Amino acid sequence: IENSAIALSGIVSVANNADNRLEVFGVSTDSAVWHNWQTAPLPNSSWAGWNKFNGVVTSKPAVHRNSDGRLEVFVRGTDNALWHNWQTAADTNTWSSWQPLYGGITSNPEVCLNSDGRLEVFVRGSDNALWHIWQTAAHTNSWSNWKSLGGTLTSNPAAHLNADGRIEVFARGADNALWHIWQTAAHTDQWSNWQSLKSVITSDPVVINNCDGRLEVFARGADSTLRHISQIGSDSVSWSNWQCLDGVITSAPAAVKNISGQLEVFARGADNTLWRTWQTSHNGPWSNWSSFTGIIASAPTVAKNSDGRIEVFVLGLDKALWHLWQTTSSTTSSWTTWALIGGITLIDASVILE
Amino acid sequence: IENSAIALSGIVSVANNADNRLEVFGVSTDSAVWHNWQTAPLPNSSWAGWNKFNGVVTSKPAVHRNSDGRLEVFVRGTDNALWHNWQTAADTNTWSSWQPLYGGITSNPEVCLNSDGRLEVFVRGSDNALWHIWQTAAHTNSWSNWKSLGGTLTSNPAAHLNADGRIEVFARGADNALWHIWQTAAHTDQWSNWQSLKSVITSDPVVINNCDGRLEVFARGADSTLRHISQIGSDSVSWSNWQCLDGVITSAPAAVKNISGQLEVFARGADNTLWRTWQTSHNGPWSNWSSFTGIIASAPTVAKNSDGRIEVFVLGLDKALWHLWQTTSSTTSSWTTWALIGGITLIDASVILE
Amino acid sequence: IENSAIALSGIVSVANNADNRLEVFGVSTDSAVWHNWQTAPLPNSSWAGWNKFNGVVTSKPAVHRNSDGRLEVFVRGTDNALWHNWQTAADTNTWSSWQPLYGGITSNPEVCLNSDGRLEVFVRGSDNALWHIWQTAAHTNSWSNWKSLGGTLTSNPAAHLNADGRIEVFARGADNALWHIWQTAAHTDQWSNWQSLKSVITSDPVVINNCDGRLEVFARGADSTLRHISQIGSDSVSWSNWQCLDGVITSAPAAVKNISGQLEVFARGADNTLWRTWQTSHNGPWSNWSSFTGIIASAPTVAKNSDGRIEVFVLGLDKALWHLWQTTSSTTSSWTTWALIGGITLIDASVILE
Amino acid sequence: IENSAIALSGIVSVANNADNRLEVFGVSTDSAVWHNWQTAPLPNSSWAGWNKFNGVVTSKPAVHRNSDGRLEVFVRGTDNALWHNWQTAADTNTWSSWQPLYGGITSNPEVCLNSDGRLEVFVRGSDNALWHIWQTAAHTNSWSNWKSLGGTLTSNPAAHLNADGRIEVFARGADNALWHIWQTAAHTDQWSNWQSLKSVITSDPVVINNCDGRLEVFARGADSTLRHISQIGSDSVSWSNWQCLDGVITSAPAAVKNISGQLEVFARGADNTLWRTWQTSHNGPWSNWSSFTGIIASAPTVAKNSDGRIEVFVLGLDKALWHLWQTTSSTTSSWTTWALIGGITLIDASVILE
Ligand SMILES: C[C@@H]1O[C@H](O)[C@@H](O)[C@H](O)[C@@H]1O
Ligand SMILES: C[C@@H]1O[C@H](O)[C@@H](O)[C@H](O)[C@@H]1O
Ligand SMILES: C[C@@H]1O[C@H](O)[C@@H](O)[C@H](O)[C@@H]1O
Ligand SMILES: C[C@@H]1O[C@H](O)[C@@H](O)[C@H](O)[C@@H]1O
Ligand SMILES: C[C@@H]1O[C@H](O)[C@@H](O)[C@H](O)[C@@H]1O
Ligand SMILES: C[C@@H]1O[C@H](O)[C@@H](O)[C@H](O)[C@@H]1O
Ligand SMILES: C[C@@H]1O[C@H](O)[C@@H](O)[C@H](O)[C@@H]1O
Ligand SMILES: C[C@@H]1O[C@H](O)[C@@H](O)[C@H](O)[C@@H]1O
Ligand SMILES: C[C@@H]1O[C@H](O)[C@@H](O)[C@H](O)[C@@H]1O
Ligand SMILES: C[C@@H]1O[C@H](O)[C@@H](O)[C@H](O)[C@@H]1O
Ligand SMILES: C[C@@H]1O[C@H](O)[C@@H](O)[C@H](O)[C@@H]1O
Ligand SMILES: C[C@@H]1O[C@H](O)[C@@H](O)[C@H](O)[C@@H]1O
Repeated sequence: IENSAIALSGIVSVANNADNRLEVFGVSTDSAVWHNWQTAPLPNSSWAGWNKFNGVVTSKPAVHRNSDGRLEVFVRGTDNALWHNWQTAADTNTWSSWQPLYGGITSNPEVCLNSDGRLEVFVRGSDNALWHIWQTAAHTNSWSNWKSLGGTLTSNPAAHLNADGRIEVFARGADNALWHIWQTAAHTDQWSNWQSLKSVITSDPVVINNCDGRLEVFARGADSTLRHISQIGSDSVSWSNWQCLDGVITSAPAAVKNISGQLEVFARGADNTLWRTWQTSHNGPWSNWSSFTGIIASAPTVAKNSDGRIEVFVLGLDKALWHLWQTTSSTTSSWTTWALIGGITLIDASVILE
Repeated sequence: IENSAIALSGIVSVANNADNRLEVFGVSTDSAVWHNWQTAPLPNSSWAGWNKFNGVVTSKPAVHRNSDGRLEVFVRGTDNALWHNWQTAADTNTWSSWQPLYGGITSNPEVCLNSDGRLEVFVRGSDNALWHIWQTAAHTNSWSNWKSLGGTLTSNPAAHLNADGRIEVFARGADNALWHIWQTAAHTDQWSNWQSLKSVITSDPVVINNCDGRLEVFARGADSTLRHISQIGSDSVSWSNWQCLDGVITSAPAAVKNISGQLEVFARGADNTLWRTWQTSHNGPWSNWSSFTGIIASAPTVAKNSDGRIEVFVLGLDKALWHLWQTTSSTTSSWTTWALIGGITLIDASVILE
Repeated sequence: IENSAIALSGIVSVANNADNRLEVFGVSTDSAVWHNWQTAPLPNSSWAGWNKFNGVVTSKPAVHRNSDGRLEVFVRGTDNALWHNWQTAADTNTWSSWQPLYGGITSNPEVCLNSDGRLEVFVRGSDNALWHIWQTAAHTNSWSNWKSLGGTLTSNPAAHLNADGRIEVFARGADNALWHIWQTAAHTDQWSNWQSLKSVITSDPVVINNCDGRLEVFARGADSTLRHISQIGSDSVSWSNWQCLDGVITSAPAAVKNISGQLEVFARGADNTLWRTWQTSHNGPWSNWSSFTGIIASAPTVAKNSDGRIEVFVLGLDKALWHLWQTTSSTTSSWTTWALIGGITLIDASVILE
Repeated sequence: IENSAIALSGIVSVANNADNRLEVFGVSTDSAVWHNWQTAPLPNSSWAGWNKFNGVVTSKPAVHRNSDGRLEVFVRGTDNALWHNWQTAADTNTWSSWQPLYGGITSNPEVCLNSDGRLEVFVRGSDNALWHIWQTAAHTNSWSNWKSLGGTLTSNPAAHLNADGRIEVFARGADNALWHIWQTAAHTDQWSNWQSLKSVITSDPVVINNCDGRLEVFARGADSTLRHISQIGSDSVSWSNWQCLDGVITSAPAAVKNISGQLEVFARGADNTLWRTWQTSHNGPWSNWSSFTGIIASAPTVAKNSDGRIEVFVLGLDKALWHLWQTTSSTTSSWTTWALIGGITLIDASVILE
């Protein structure tokens, strides 16, 4: 592969409502965001049906739950600015409609919830730097001015909280390596300088926390295999060496922590089916990749239900949304086969970065 | 000690608001519930001042955050029934005032949030059985009728979610041993039979989840030392043997999981000071107890701030509330000395069980 | 129990030959040491038959393999001095007969192999202090003079190597607590002062190393339950708190590390049957005790065969030696039932310490 | 690199004597084996001086300690047959001189000690299959006839015991992948079929056991980085996926388990200096490679001293043997700088496999 490739992304963004019902957000052929939700917080639930938000959008939507349980969606508009819309009350299907946050956006938006309850949004700006904007009070439609964190980005940003409440942001840099920058005090506008984690990545970075607190980062490497790196101390400075796992993947990875505390990674494999690998013991070795039947046309998007069961969403060859899930709350559970969440077809609205 | 002793309890109940500010609830000499909160979600924050809820109460208050971020407090009233009051909006100091849930209550109330967003309350009833009542919709003032789970209780109940979303309830039985009962499917009114975990306990049980998912239970034993037992499988049936730790304790324990994923336990020690022990490695051996300066007159109540720092509340010999906290987000952090949260004096309103 | 009780000991000492065949040493009704060995290094092997060493002895024999593979046995003689005899070549049943090491001995002897290949023997002397004597060259019948390490002993000593090659010795002191003393440099006559590990023990201490390097010590406590303590650092100074396991035991424990690296403990239980407990995960919680059919009249002595399978020796009610073993090299293996190693009856020749 | 490359090997074979003194074996410019030993079992000991064994050899020597403590060396002779010579007594510098074992050898010999005390030798034969021969009684100069295990080898074989006593042998196959074959019962001539572990390796395999029992295998991969794979069950069939570590290495790796039970790997790095990586926690992530000053001309050979301290041997640019070691028995110890073990120069006598 080209060292500047960005692997295929997931086709929807997912969130858990305040009652843990899953709700998915995607872009249809009308260039509008449509959403659909479980009617009860279990993977075998029926889904409500696809519902449209009026308005044309020009990026993949990002969704996050506010600290008062209301979902809020962020998306680039036809004016290349940032727009958002929110549930007006937790677990209710009444939304505010799109409202402006301005700026000039050249990536998909990324959203993170600070540990003091304030949402914060990260984007690549018109100068290819990292910019951000935040709620000035928890779960309130009152936002800061736009501010730059500098750098040069060549991927979408990925943000995650450290165990001590400090946001850390990861992104590919101008040298195609993974860089990162972090708050030096929790939920405060005081940030480090940019630092390189060195390698070469060919996907957006994917970040998860392990049970020990520590962040782990997953990405596709230059040889098209999964690689990963982890924090080895109590700060954002001390990291392991990179490790790669054998097996060519053809999409971004998606990572999840199962209810036994072990990590699992899902990715589209070299044969265009869904592949899965899991840690066999704590911090442990990784299993050989296992394959699920069925050709898929996007990266997976992963979520967990109220009972811990993992559920995976993909685009099918018919350009509709399919999903499968674990049959039991159990690391060795069998899985269902792909089922259709029918009613619309989806397009990949991800911002083209070059 | 007597095998039917119940060790001294904590003097306040604490919760984190939606923005993670700590808020404490206690009973003053007027037999009313008073509360106080941090003005910002950090341990060195100033506190707002003690504010009264009108109404006379006859138990320790229990508090839990709803899935929409609103705090809700439960307490026994002068009529021996259950009463509750709630924040009318997340992170706001406007409350509903006490509203009735009826029933007949002979213990302190215990509250648990189901993984489908519904609060559920557990109490000992007038027949000494375990009774419960629940929200019929997530974060809504719409409640079920009272229902019995049977048994015979001689302690307050303690409830916790398993990793798969099933509530499990622990309580001392008529033989002074620890018993438990559990949902057999997550957030459903389908329950097991009562089963004994065998020993003899002389405090209320204290339950926490470890990073591996598994529940761990802590209690004082018949020889006045801390003992503990843990789940060793993926279900509620398979448990370890009990282990005891040397050192006489003179209150209920309080347990917390620090931001490195290790467990710590706090208790009033044999010299009436606060003692602390921590796991030195994963699942590991426990440290010798360490002592903090200062005589204390209750069990500790423990909480974590937005930046991970642990904070401990106790009754002082002056009958006021004192607290101390970690200076840094770090397992080996030093601690502050006791500081006063002045303005009222507190009484122990715990229901007397015999 | 009395705080100065010493629990019942094992009836034989066992060693692995250079080819890993098990060989057992015990004292018969003629007050002579007799031995018997496997004919091949597997638990289902036939045994050779009981063979006598000429000479009357007055303690339990201790056996250790030299660094050149020759077994060597140590025992107190009718003159209260230390005697030894050795295989004249590895894996051969030709022995030297008893030869004198003099001194005055008031405990059973304890033997440890230094990491420079020299045997070293620890005993309580006529002044109740700890004394020792060592080979001055590896696997050579050339010994030092007797030297005192001081202290006051009220149990037999137990010695074990730390991971860095320093011998550490454990023994009950005059206050019935567990004390210890250690080499400050590996395989050198340079020793620490005595230090207390505090509790009260009612058996000889039993010491094993875990996979992490660290020593763990097991003993019966004042309430007749198993207790244990472990090193938590890289030196001999830093230890955990003591923990107890529920369940009354009526003999010394015996500990072994199974081939998955987890610890298992065997002891005679409160019903006079053999009980077993194992660590369920690394450093983990301990299982409930499991019982084997059959009344036993000594503590267990445990060993491992060439294929990893655990084998347990006990005195039966007929005063003969019985054993059972794992059917497969596997932590969850089933076990055989007791089988007789017939031909002599055994007596407990342990030195009476008070 | 070429997929059929075999990376540069270590220049000496090392063993611990019965008293744990290190002794090294290498080939000098006269094509004879010379050896040198520590005079005391500590890394700062003086060495005795280089001593010659008479006889011309045509492979790297392999050395193993017998179960009676006597070292024994194996080497290919001028007739392409296998020869051996042994210490006539443990810890003594009197040797038997070279004695014939016949056969026809096309690799370096590899030696393994069965858990019943019998040495067993593995070689590639004249038909490129794996052949072996064994002692028919423990630590005795009585050997079996040569027997074939089949296969097709394109590297030297590497043998290691599983925790249950079964020998397992690893070697590169005709497809440049790593293959293996194993005893199906401990120390018995009953073997599995050959099975592939799949990848492509460009060094001999290096095998070590972890504390959990399980084997781990390290090799250089097709992209010249270190890769590794581990057993994930209790048998020889169940393995993890392969993982690679970033960093180009230019020699075979050498692995050792330090006294805290963690693995460390040493290799010549891309800048021709010695590099080291270690596991930061159990099973854990690996550290970034650290470099030692000094250009080296072979792979490292690693050993541990009687006090646990790691010591590393390499060929220097002057064609002599150099070594360095840890200053303390401690995972975070500093290291010495290279010191010369002077008196002869060494050649790489490894059999050229293509
Ligand atoms: C998402 C928003 O939808 C509106 O209808 C458009 O007019 C805005 O430019 C923006 O794209
Ligand atoms: C997000 C920011 O919006 C502003 O309007 C621009 O001037 C910046 O370059 C950046 O794109
Ligand atoms: C993953 C899905 O598998 C199914 O069999 C197909 O019918 C869909 O188009 C989709 O590709
Ligand atoms: C908490 C409630 O306060 C009210 O004022 C009382 O009248 C009720 O009985 C109840 O105790
Ligand atoms: C909580 C329950 O309230 C009801 O009114 C009573 O009849 C029950 O015994 C129980 O006390
Ligand atoms: C824990 C507290 O320590 C302080 O020194 C005392 O003044 C208080 O009364 C309280 O007992
Ligand atoms: C073990 C030794 O056996 C000999 O026969 C005795 O004469 C010695 O005193 C000693 O007891
Ligand atoms: C083992 C030692 O033997 C010597 O002969 C005695 O004088 C000492 O007290 C001690 O008993
Ligand atoms: C442990 C053994 O169990 C057997 O059944 C008995 O016959 C023996 O006497 C011995 O007590
Ligand atoms: C190692 C042996 O040395 C002897 O001197 C030679 O004659 C043999 O062929 C063999 O090489
Ligand atoms: C080691 C074996 O030696 C024998 O003499 C040969 O016939 C075989 O091919 C093999 O090389
Ligand atoms: C590793 C060694 O480092 C030293 O500085 C050099 O003098 C030697 O030749 C050798 O290369």
